[PDB]
This record gives sequence, C-alpha cells and structure tokens, in this order.
Amino acid sequence: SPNSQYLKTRILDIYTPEQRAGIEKSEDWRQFSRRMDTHFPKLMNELDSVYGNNEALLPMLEMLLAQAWQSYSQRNSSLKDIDIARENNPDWILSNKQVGGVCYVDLFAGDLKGLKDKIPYFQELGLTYLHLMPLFKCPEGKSDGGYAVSSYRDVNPALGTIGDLREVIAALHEAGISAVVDFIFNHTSNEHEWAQRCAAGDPLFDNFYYIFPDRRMPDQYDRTLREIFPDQHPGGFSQLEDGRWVWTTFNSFQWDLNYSNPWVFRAMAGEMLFLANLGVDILRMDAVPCIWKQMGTSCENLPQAHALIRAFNAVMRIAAPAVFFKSEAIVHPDQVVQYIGQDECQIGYNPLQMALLWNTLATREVNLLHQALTYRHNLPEHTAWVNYVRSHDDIGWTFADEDAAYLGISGYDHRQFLNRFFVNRFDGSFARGVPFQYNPSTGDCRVSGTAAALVGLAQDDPHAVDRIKLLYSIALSTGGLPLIYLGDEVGTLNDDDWSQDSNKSDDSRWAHRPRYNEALYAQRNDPSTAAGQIYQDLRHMIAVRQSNPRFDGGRLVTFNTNNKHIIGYIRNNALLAFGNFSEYPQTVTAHTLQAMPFKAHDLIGGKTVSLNQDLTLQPYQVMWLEIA
Repeated sequence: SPNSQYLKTRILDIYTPEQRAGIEKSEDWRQFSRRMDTHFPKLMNELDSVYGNNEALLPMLEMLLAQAWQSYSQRNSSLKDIDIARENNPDWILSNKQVGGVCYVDLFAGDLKGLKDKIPYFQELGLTYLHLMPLFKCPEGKSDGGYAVSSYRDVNPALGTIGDLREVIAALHEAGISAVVDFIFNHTSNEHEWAQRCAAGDPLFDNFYYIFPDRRMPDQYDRTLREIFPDQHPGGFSQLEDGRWVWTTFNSFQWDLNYSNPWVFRAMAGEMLFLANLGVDILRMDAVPCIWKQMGTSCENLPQAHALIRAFNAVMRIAAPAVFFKSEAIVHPDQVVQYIGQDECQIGYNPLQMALLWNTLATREVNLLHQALTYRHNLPEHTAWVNYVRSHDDIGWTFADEDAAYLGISGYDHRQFLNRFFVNRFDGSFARGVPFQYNPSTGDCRVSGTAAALVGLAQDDPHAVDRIKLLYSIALSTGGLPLIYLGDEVGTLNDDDWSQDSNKSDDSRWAHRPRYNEALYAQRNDPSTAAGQIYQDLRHMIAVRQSNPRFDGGRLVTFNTNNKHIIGYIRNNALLAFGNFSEYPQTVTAHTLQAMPFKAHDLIGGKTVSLNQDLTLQPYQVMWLEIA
C-alpha cells in the first residue's frame, strides 16, 4: 500500500516546476498536506478492507485525492474557517445550544426564495440546524418525494436555481443556522444519466448498478431480503423493459448503486465534495445499511458498508473538515448504533427512542422506553443521537424483540396492537393514523400521520396538546440533537387530499406531508388556540434547553420512579426529568424521592416543588427539576 507522502508528490505532478513551488508554500496546501498525513491512513485501510488487491483501487484513489485537492483549493475561505473551528471542536454537535428543524422547501415555503423569507421565523423558533428535503432534479410524478435523484447537480426547477440554494445556505449561516441536506448515495433514479448509460452498455458505466440476465440470482438474493416497499414490488429486484433484472431495494425507479465497483465510490465522493463546497454542514446519509450486498445475507449492515462510510468520513476530514454525517439506519437497535462513531457518522437518527415515545403513549407504560434509555442511550465520545418525534416517513416499530422478551412482551403481538391502535382500529384509541406498507406475508405494517393526528388533535382530544409537549420534552432533554418536524409546533393535521391524488395515493406517507398551514401559523401567539398552546410550550422548552447548561452533552442516567406510567432520568447529575404517560394523575412517592433535595425548581411550570412528600403529576405532565 502507498503512503500519504508518496501520493502527495503525484498530486503535485499536474503543476510545472515554477507553479509547483508556489503550491507547496501556500496555506491551502500545507493544511491539506497536514490533514492528509493525519487522515489518509484511515482512508487507505478502510478502502483496502473492501476492495483489497483490486486493480482499480490505486488509480481510483489517486484520482479521488487529486479531486480532493482541487475541491479544497476551490473551497471558500469562510468554509475553511468553519473547517478549522469544528476540527478543534468535535463536540459542537453535543451542545444543548443545538435544536434542529426539518421541512420540504415547496410544501413549507413554495420555493427557495420563499424558504429564505422564512429564515427570520426559524430564528424566532430558535433553530440552529435546518434539514431541507431533497432539492435536486427528479422524475416528474412519482419520485419517492425527491429520493429518486435524476441529477445531483441540477436543482429541482420548481424550487429554484443553484444560485438560489447558495443564497439560502449563506442566509442560514448568517442567521447562525447549519445547513443540512440529503446525501442520497445508495441509489439513483432510473432516469439518471449513469443508470441509462450503464443499462445501454456504455463501458464507462460498466458495473455501476446490479443488473442480472434473469431471475436466477435475484431469487437467490430474495431468500434473505427484507421488503421495504412490498406494495410496489416483491423482494429486492425490478424488471427492465428488455427483460433483465436490476437491484431496486426501494421503488422500481430507484436503482441501487454498485459499491463493489471502486469507481462508484469515487463518483459519489465527487458528489460529496460538490455538496461540501456549497457550504453544507451536515450530510444526511440516506439508507446507510444498504450500500453492500452479499449472497445469503440481508444485504444490510454488512462490515463493508460500515468501512465505506468510514472511508467517506476520512475524505471529509481531508478536504472539508466542517462536513459532518447524519446516519439514517432504520434497523434493529444493535445495528443502528454501529453507524455512530467519530470516524463514521458523528450523529445518527434515534428511531428506537422515537418509536418507543409512541409505544408509551399507546400502552401508558414506560417499561420499553425506560429499558432503552437505560441500556441504549449513551454513546461513544464525540457522537450524538438525533432525537425526533416525527419525520417525513412512516413510523416503524423498530424495538428489539430480544429486549421486549426480557420484559415478557412478544414483539410480534405487540406490533399487531400498536398498528391497530395508531390507525384507529382499537377500542378507545385517540390516534388517527393511516396504514403504510402492510405486508401480508410478514404481518408487518407501519404507520403514517402527523404528530397532532396521532395524539388526537383532529377530534379535539383535550389531552392532545399535552401529549405533543410530553413527546417533544423527551427529545429535547434526553441528550442529543433534537429535531422538530416543522409544522408540529402549531399542531398541523394530516393532508386529507393525498389519498385521491394519483401521484400520491399509493404512498400514505403523504398524509403526514401537508403544506404550510397559514391559519395555524397566524394563531401561534394566541394562547387560547391549540396552535398557540403547542407553540408556546415548545418554544419555552427550546428556550430552557438552549440556556441551561444542565442539558449539555448526550449522556443520561435513568431514574427508577416506581410508577409504571412515569419516565424518569437525570442529566449531568443536576436535572431530574419526570414525564407522566398516563391520562390520569400519577404519583412518585416521598419514599422514592428520599435521596433528592428537599426543594427543587421546576423549569416547565416555573414553580418550586417539594420532594420530601408525594409528587403527583397531572395527566401528561412533564417536570424538569433542578437538583443541583
């Protein structure tokens, strides 16, 4: 294997001797050179573990490093300052100062210029982080809401231009907001140039995707493949018009990229550098589990998939140190946590906490949540969860069957109940959700619907507003970077138009993808409306989280409340949080509270609380008690 020093001399070979001497003394070069020395051994090792003695590895690698140099040389100085800042501040992601939001540009604000106009509102709300949903060119009509990319460079013209995007990013930065975008690196749309050319047999795009002559290997693979959109097609494969079969983990119009081809890595790394130089702070690594395939396995979470991501990480450490990764792994909790690492994805979605928030509202019993917060919350240094309540996607019940078994819960039966409950097919349910991808062969089903629809706000359940506050309180205080699905903060309901729209009707996720509700946002400063109650409560919790250092970091220790309905945990040995998941008053006893200080201030209600006597929480009440 070649070394950093050797490879740097060859990067410099593009320059004439005179030009070369100038480059070698430049500040950009010395920074690049230093970072090469620190981070290149990781890159080489990770790529070696995947590609081994592959003839194309060394030529690919030199090509990639030449690009890395050109990209960093072109990188704006403002971004270079952030590179240095985060390089020396790895835990910026763990600060209680951070509160994130997510929205679709078109649904929330029409276009990119419109989103820019909404930035003062994001400041009002206190956001330091904004995820904008897929922005780039996609086929018309069905495109998995932008997740089938036809071009990584051309902005969706209904959103605006690449120029509008730069303005947006610069304005976010000016407002002290990090820009967060999707890195859709597992698959492209079938109308992407690479896809067309690969299928047409253009030798330049040989082995860019997984194309088979017939069903022989697909049938073999499908033996161990989990079905993601079983409504759309069975197994992992779709048929071309010429009779061949292609790997399509998601929709038929999403073709999986072939990472067993090193040229695919290089291609996507080039795309990553492009996004980096737009000033993107965090890349959402879409569908991380799927980037490696192997016969007889689930083709998810394979070691090579982890290595490739660690290789991408090293490319950023070299050529755009500011750029951090957010892992999307909606999988078994044992698998979820493995993507999270300083050298892998510094942050990642926390589906376990999210799913269990909803579970607990349904069952009124904190057992599963308590278990998760006890044994699966704490993370390695310099990493953090992204804690969320809702997202653009359905809710999956991705808790561990093995964990549930310890509690005498059958995962299968439990998911049956949760699915019935949240789609309003269980007696007395407050939830108004919609099924998503019910799979007759497995009994699996997921749930669509907005946070407000799922807590009972559509029918004016008098408990709805408090339920929203409770769920968000937990995402805001457990430790990690909290993410608000924008619209939730004013109690936005389902889009009921989705089901009769032929572009959307086979995808119930559109139920929870409504447009900016003008009427609700106009009500946000009125405490007699649901919109205003929700907004005020959330804004207060955000204000508390950001100003109070007791929320800092990602670590917690759970507190045994001795009440099956009340969750308890401690932050920094100074903040004691209680959340009542029962719709009735629930008590933490004086006996349970003996070790606590006599009095403690509650940050939620703003009152002093007596802890040397029984503590009764009202239905869905949250308390944030300063115990030190």
